Amino acid sequence: GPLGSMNRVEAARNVHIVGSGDTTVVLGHGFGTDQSVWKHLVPYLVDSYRVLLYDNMGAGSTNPEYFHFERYSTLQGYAHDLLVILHEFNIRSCIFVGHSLSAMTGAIASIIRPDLFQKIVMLSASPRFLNTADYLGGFEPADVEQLAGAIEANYKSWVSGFAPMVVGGDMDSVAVQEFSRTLFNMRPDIARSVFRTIFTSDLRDYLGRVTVPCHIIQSSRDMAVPVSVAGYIHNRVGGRSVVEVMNTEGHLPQLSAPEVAIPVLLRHIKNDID
Ligand code: NA
Ligand code: NA
Ligand code: NA
Repeated sequence: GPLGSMNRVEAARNVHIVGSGDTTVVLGHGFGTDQSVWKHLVPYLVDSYRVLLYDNMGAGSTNPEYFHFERYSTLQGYAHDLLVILHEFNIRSCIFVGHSLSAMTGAIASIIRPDLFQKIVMLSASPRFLNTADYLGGFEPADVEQLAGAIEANYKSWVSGFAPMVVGGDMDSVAVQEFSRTLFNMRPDIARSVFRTIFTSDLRDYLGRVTVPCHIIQSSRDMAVPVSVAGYIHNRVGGRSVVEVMNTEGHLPQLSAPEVAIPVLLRHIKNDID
């Protein structure tokens, strides 16, 4: 076009910067939401930190200028793309806050460029949802197939079932409406392919290679993440770590229980493991 080079990758990530400081906080979001999931955290960071937010896992893919690039077929490709973001935006070190599988994309990226990560703060993280005989991820095959439900048959129907289950609490809540809203900003074919990536991804083998400090935070009552997952990550990471299980419900507690989750997140961002 006449305004310049069509930068479609740039458009998919939608990198936004707010605040200022010597340290950059990078905020990654989980499947079904976008950078707006951090609306209650960001106002309490901007005084002290530069904050970089970006979108991923097919977020905002109904925007007709969004293209689902081939890199986005795997979580490793998301990790690669995160490293490119860090390079392009001149991040020499950062505090990486990753919600859900973005905690793992951050972890994978940190194995490659540990120099770029001061620490990882994981929120509602899992290295794998599907159970094995020896690993409790929280899902049997029947659960995965139920949760998938009408995702490609009837997206609109699936979303009304999916959103309240993941978020927890009541259907009419601002959080469920927000999650539903962001789910509708996803092209249904892209939501389907990312859903399948999410539920077939097994990142447990990466954990031992992680060396940067990891703060491991989750809700006690998360339908997607048993309480034992936090301890699993804690026992297997290769560097310093700490766990904080919050007396909250839901997979998106930063959106649905900010009164409890925000103060916990801020403590883990601002204070280092000794
Ligand atoms: Na580091
Ligand atoms: Na350890
Ligand atoms: Na340790």
